Amino acid sequence: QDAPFGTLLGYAPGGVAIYSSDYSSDDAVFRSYIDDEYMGHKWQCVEFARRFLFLNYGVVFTDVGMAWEIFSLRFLREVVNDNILPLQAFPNGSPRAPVAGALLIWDKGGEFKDTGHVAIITQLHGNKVRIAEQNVIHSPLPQGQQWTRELEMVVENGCYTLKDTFDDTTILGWMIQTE
Repeated sequence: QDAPFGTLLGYAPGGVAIYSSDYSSDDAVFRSYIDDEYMGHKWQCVEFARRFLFLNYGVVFTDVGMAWEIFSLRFLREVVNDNILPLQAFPNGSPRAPVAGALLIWDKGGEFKDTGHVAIITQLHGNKVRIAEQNVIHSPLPQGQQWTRELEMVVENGCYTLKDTFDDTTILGWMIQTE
């Protein structure tokens, strides 16, 4: 059962909290911050992804309007000294395999209407990946579970293709910190 807005559902690797974002049933009270640093809107997908990178990597990606736009970003900002770090996009089906901590971007469409979606890949397995995200799962996570969903990964002819749990969505690809 889905929990009320803002309920702690569990944690992503590194002790990064995941909260329910069920608004159903402009104010600054819905703005998430971590020590003067803006994380995002409570408690959407972008907010979680930015907070995750901030708490576990000390970096953030710029404040985008829609999650699918993240796939067009090309740098990450190191919060401690504002140094800029290169970020590259890898289309779903790319020979460049996903890695833990990578950003996974969805284009707008289906379940993710006009916003698209963003999640953090937390684990790599031979035929699947575990991901952590906000605004998809609103119910408490099982004890010890530090991921929200697992996606099938098809490794064929040197390529990696991720399949979503939803049937009407479209995955753009994953982002990695590199030149």
